[PDB]
Amino acid sequence: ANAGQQVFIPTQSTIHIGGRRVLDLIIPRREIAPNPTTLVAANAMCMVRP
Amino acid sequence: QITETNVSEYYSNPIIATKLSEMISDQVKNNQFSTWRRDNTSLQGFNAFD
Amino acid sequence: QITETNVSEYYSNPIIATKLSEMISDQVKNNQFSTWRRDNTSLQGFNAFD
Amino acid sequence: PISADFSEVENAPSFLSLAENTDEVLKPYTGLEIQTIITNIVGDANPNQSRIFDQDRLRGNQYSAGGLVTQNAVSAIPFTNLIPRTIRVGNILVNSANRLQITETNVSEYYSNPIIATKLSEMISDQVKNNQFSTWRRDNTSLQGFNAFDIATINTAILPNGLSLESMLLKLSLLHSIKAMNVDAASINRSQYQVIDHNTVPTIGAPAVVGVNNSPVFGEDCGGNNPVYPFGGGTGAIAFHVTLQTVPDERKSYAIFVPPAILQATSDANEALALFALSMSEWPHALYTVTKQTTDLAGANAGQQVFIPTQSTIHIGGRRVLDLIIPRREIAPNPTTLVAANAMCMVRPQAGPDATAGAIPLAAGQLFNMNFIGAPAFEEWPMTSYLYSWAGRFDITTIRQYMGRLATMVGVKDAYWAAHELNVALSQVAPKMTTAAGGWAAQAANSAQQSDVCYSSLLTVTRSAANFPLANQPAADMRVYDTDPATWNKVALGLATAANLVPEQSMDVPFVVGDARASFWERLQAIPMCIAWTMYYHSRGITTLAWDNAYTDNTNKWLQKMVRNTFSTTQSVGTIIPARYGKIVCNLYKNMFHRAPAYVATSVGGKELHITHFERWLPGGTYANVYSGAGAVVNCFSPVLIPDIWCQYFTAKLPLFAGAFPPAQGQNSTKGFNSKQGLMIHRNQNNNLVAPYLEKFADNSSYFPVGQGPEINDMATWNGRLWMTTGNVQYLDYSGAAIVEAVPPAGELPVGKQIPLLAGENAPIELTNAATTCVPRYSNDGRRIFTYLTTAQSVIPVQACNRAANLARSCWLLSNVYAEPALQALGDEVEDAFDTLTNSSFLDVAKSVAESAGEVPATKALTDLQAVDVSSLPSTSDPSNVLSQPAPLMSPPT
Repeated sequence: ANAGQQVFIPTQSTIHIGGRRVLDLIIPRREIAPNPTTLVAANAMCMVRP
Repeated sequence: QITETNVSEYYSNPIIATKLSEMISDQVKNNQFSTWRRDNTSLQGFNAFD
Repeated sequence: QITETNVSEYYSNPIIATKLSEMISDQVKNNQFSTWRRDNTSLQGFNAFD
Repeated sequence: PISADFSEVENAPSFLSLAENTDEVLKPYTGLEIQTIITNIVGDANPNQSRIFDQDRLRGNQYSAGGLVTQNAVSAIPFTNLIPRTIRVGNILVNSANRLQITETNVSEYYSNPIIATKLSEMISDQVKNNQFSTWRRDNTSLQGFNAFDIATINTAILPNGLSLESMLLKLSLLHSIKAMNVDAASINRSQYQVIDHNTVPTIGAPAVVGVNNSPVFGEDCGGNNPVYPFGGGTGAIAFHVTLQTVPDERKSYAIFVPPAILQATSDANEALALFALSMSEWPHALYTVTKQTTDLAGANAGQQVFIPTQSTIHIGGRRVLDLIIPRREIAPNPTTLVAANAMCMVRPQAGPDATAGAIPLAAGQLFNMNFIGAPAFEEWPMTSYLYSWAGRFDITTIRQYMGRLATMVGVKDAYWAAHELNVALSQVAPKMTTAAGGWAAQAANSAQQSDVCYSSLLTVTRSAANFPLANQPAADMRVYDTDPATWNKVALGLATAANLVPEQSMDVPFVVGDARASFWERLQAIPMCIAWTMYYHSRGITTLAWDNAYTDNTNKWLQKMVRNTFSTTQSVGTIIPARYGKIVCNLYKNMFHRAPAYVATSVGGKELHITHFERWLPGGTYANVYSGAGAVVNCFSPVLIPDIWCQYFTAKLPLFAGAFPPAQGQNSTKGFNSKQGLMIHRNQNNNLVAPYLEKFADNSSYFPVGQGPEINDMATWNGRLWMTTGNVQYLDYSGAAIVEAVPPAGELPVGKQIPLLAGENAPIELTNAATTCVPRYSNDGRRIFTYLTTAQSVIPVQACNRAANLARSCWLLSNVYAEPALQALGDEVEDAFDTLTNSSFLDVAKSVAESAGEVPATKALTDLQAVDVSSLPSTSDPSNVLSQPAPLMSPPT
């Protein structure tokens, strides 16, 4: 008689592990070049742009 | 509901150095300046000084 | 009038590596930075990183 | 065989001797054993030249008990698959009053022959690992027109079970069995149209027409031109993808690749695609119909009758929607634009030559609008309508070539043959018997009793209780294997292999798959199955009402066991296990026909076991019972389906209690067993009831002790048949009281179905077309049942047991012959001159491909040379091995 969407919270979503808060990730570069100094020289440089 | 965990350090199975890292440290010992030049990079995409 | 064709992959007679490509992969293994410098090129006319 | 003298029946094998395990190898039952006996065709003949339209009966001379001979006497072939939806009534053809039959399957995963990854997969993993040294995202791993990112994800996380292919092959075989009706009328039996409608006559000149959704009554058309699934009532969905990326996230895991190796014919390949799509969606997608011209028994009134094939009503559950991932014509970057895509699809799908209405209407021949990244909108079609359009275009000869290429990818011989065995087992069907004194009877036209029918296993077929589409699912009748899309994707691309999956030649496809004679041949393959199940149920005396309530009853512990053990409801180590007493019926088959049933393996912890169709039935159904002449049901007999002449003329060897009564020869006629055999007569307080020589335990069990039931004993059963075959038996308690089970009007026995006669035929006489062996012994409430005669009626038969008198009987005048097997291969084939001109080359190229599964000319020794760091290649640190079952070892404790 009474259809509707209904909400459920997964148990996996509630477990707490790790918790490291801040992170710095280093990425591969497309070309054999010295470390970038201008902004465009930086953005064009990396293997993938996040 | 909530769950928690005590994450712990893993000292079991300590690592072994590759012959690559061995020769690198040898080059640091004998002070081989050329190997970590400013614009040298691997095909991996990371520069040699790192 | 018209004609067509099913082009197919040719797996017969698989290729062998030259000693040149062998030593190149050895240089990639042992991480020889100098061999693929930024401005190195062959007399063929193609640069080394390629 | 028929017996010539009483010496032969007296020396016949005991039942236990025929039920023993047999260890020898044996050939498949092709159904040609029965063909050379009931037909002109001994040896080969062209189906056109033979007129097997008239080869549809058992014929012969009969001898009467009174000494007369009836020449050209006849008997119908009991089985069929066609269901009339318009019955002749009062010479005038009219709509059916009765609802259609239905069937259900329990599809599921089970362990099959153990599976192992191929060399091609190792090369792929090494390509990835070597690719990891360079900051280039590159497409070395592409194969057969598929994206490099797809081959990578098809190369991951293999499933231990194995691969089956069985449900696929079922759907194909059912389809073939239906399209085989489409051939000319000269080579389908006349009888096949008149097993259920005995008042109609088919016309030879015009072929039958196979349509879809045409039925007049009970909503049988599934929306007609606008279609829906007959069972679920829904509509499917189907979508074609160049690459897996365009598949919505809700269903990227269920996607199936469509390998390029099919579609290699210059024959329309857009149809082969449709027949790949049909063999993996839910079945039936629509109710097929067979319309045939027929006429009145006087020949006077003519019309078009409508029929439903039994193959078209059996439900193999599965997948409403499909993503079909098509091969790319030219190796290339993924088609970000449309024109790059369509001009590069190896085939561009389009609807078949038929229009459809409703939402998403489809004009004939309409083209699918390809899916690619950045497209303005997603596109799909209802699949019931997409399949509705090609439904008129399949035919036997194209299924043969389709399966011929399919055989080149995966071996399909033995698997298909087993699927065909399931086909015959679930589709061939026969009407319930009528009791009478004489040789023929049939139920009143357009009655519920006229249309009630049973399987070769003596289980009744269930009916629908409401108009289609059905709102609610029926119980499963039998359980089959399922075909995983995941390991299908792995196997089609050469990435995985198993001992059952070794590739075969296109010539290995079994003969039934091509021929127009196939309908007749399926019709003949179901008889030995009933002979096996009949000897099984008749070895013990248990009545129909007693089987009917057995699974649950608490009156007797033995009966519950006796039923629980005949169905397949057990497991171990994650796999199906065969029914315990199905093996008896299997042995019984092998020993009587000297032929082996088709089987498939199940791996119990790496140990293969054979399952046959005898072992995979499921509980729930009512058992087969005869009707009175007035239509009242009769419970008292053991289950029966066919006249015993079928059981006894077509077996190489037979059980003793079931042999034919010997011909009169001078003084001798028939005879009975006595106390010299270990038997003894039953008597009670009444002085006017006499029962035959029976077992000595019969004296001490008005009720069977709990934990115990009647035991096999051929001779007492023989005597029970002698009491029954007199015209005036009485079915009663130890005391002479009435049993609870419904009993026939006095002196009547079940008798075979009537069909119209041809000129020169005669009807069967007396008990020449009756069942006789169904001798009740175990009552529903635990009592014995005794066959009694009054004293004066009792005197001649008892002396016949004492070998001092003779009892008259009727018989067929037929001699015995049983052929050595017609063919070893399971496939027909003949050398042409060119086959001999080009022999050796084929012989070794064949073997060079059979070993070549998952091989490429490049070997690891070559591709090592190109590698950067050979020691770190996974093929080095992980030589590949066959996965163990139920699962491979993980996390060993060092």
